[PDB]
Amino acid sequence: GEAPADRLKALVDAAVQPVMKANDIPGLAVAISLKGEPHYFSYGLASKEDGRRVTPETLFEIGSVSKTFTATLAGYALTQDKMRLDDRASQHWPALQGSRFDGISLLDLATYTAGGLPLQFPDSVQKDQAQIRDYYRQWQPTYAPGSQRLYSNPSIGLFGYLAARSLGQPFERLMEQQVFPALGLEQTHLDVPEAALAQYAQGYGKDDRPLRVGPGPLDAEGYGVKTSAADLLRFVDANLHPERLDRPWAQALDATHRGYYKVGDMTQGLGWEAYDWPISLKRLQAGNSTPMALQPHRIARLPAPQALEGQRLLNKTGSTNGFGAYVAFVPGRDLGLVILANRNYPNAERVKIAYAILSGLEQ
Ligand SMILES: *[B@@]([O])(O[C][C][O])C1=[C][C]=[C][C]=[C]1
Ligand SMILES: [Cl-]
Repeated sequence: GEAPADRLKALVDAAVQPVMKANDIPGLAVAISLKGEPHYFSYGLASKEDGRRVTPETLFEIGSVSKTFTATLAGYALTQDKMRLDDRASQHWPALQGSRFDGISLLDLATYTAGGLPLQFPDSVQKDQAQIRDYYRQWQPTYAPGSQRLYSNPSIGLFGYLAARSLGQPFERLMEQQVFPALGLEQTHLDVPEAALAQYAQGYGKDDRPLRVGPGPLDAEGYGVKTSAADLLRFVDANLHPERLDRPWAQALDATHRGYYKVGDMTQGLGWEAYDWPISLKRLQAGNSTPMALQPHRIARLPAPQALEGQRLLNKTGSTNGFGAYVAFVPGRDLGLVILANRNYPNAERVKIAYAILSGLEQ
């Protein structure tokens, strides 16, 4: 019958449309993996000015969802014995020898517990090897490594950069030549080809100023990925089924499904952040709130790494000045979703769309 497809469209429309109107989102793509099948729902405009509609192939900036790709490359380095999570950071970049990175682990960098590395590089640090070098050489922790989580692009960016160093190639090259092809991703880019630019959505800010992400230090590692809803769902499906990949990449994905500590309801993995499932919408919003991004929190370390599988929701938000993304999946239910928009709209609203969809699929 047509009832299931009609029901799914009705559910996704009912979840998405009021939130798009309420946050004046010009265009939004949803992709859902359900019972081993992909489903796409596209809304609105990729560009208000030329009238290009969103499709499942439209490219959006995914911001910090890029950190899950960065974690997958690090997973590869780790499970190939090129690095270990307890290595000191300076083991992998001689320029950092003699700095405070002699006493900071790769795990600390990956999980934002190095001791107060900030949300962003200061404006004074441009996309320049020497300026990035000099930034880290001069940095000092605010509190003991391993004690407080402070969400940080310089932190996990350095983790990614060191993972690439451990593999002997530039991060950007490894992603394009190895990681994206291993995951089967042909619509996923750090640097969108000229031939694909027609697919790149416009981003919109205050007063609808047009905003696409510019170059910045460790941009590739932290927030560099542009992808389509269809490709990002393929990446979600790889996370749901790492066993469908060749074993070296399966292991790499598995390494991003291990939790190291808790803050409140959230368990921190490499890239991914996990919750018990089910949990209330308000608790999931709290985990994805502004204070979780901007303020330090004392961690509760786990006695050993915890498998992030079964009845858990793994998620990540991502933002750039013009874009807002959210990905969530439930390993034990073989369920995944992607929500990509061309406005940076509040995380709570992203989570509200996802939760309405997940609730509807349950009920
Ligand atoms: B990233 O998009 O994280 C915010 C949404 O969780 C991000 C963080 C810091 C700098 C650039 C991008
Ligand atoms: Cl930054």
